[PDB]
Amino acid sequence: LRDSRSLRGIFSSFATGVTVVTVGGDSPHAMTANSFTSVSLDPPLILVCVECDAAMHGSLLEVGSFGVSVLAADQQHVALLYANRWRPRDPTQFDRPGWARGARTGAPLARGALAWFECALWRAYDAGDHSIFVGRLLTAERHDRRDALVYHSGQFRGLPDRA
Amino acid sequence: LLRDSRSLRGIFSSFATGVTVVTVGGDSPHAMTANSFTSVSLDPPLILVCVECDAAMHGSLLEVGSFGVSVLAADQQHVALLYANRWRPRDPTQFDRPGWARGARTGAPLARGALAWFECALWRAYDAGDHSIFVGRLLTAERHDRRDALVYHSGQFRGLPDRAP
Ligand SMILES: Cc1cc2nc3c(=O)[nH]c(=O)nc-3n(C[C@H](O)[C@H](O)[C@H](O)COP(=O)(O)OP(=O)(O)OC[C@H]3O[C@@H](n4cnc5c(N)ncnc54)[C@H](O)[C@@H]3O)c2cc1C
Ligand SMILES: Cc1cc2nc3c(=O)[nH]c(=O)nc-3n(C[C@H](O)[C@H](O)[C@H](O)COP(=O)(O)OP(=O)(O)OC[C@H]3O[C@@H](n4cnc5c(N)ncnc54)[C@H](O)[C@@H]3O)c2cc1C
Repeated sequence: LRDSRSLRGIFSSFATGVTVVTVGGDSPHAMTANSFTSVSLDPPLILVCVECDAAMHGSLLEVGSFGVSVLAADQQHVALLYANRWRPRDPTQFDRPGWARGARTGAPLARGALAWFECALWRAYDAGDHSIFVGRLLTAERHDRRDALVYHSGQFRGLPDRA
Repeated sequence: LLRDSRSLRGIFSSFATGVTVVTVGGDSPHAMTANSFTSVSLDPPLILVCVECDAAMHGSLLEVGSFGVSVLAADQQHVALLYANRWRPRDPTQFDRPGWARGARTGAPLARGALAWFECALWRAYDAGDHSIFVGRLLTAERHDRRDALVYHSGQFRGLPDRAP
């Protein structure tokens, strides 16, 4: 239980979709998250868990709102990039055609995603080495159903789906 | 459209998940199906689940203060359905049947054939609208044989192929 590689392994038995959480503002940023969870319908709430030592932890608190893009299976590379701590953190990357801007927050939203969310930060709860960020939905939108990106047993997987 | 439940649930459904059964032991053992299960922290080892305020498990979790979590394999769809059924028989005797083990630390039922088992002590229960977020500190955790996983996506149950090398 004290071993990270082992415990991460047990955790990996639970399959997930994959998202990219984003902020806009002066210093736009993006990161890959699979801790995304639908929480409540009234009021409409979701949550994500972000490492305390991660840059997005501070950005979320600074900006107070965020975007979420649920990734299709052909967006594995997007998932990989924004999980990469060594990545370019340059705001120019979000001006590329692969990004849309949320109508409500201006947060980057990944084109081709299965779905988009914009949220206002409702609360941030302590949770050990992570914090639980609860967002109240401002906008939400589902796109064409197609194969979904899935993360299971530490592997990226494609989940077939069609309307 | 955010005011419409079916519309919004449809959008939420675009995010695929595995499926668990959350359980308590004690005098009135109980179980419920949950896909809001999420790994939260490694130090200390924490997980969370989101449980409806009006759901019976909401009270059981608070009353008993510890719980089990079983991650379901693809051939356990019927388990997911059963313990998602509000009309289900609620006799505690069912958790004495052979498809269940009892967690050594919590006595919570754990489903045999599951991909993984967790036992947890309730750390905190946080308000979250019509749900509460229950954060559990792990007392035990154990991974079993890798095999096809139960996945819930687009409001459908799916099998996700998986096998040890
Ligand atoms: C499928 C997948 C799902 C994921 N889900 C989540 C999730 O739900 N929640 C979550 O928090 N993460 C998650 N991650 C990991 C996350 O995507 C990466 O950690 C990402 O790079 C974090 O972005 P960041 O800018 O917010 O934090 P970063 O600044 O990139 O920090 C990431 C970690 O690396 C350390 N670090 C980074 N750069 C340095 C540096 N120069 N020097 C010293 N230390 C450094 C940090 O201390 C931190 O612990 C996931 C990754 C994958 C592949
Ligand atoms: C893949 C899947 C994933 C799921 N994930 C979650 C999750 O993460 N969190 C969660 O909370 N649920 C989740 N559910 C639903 C949950 O499993 C069911 O609601 C289950 O019945 C709850 O069990 P319970 O005894 O704890 O609550 P219950 O007592 O069964 O109540 C469940 C709901 O039904 C109502 N209800 C039941 N009986 C009555 C009654 N006599 N009179 C009036 N109202 C009644 C309650 O108002 C309540 O809203 C999921 C279901 C599925 C199929």
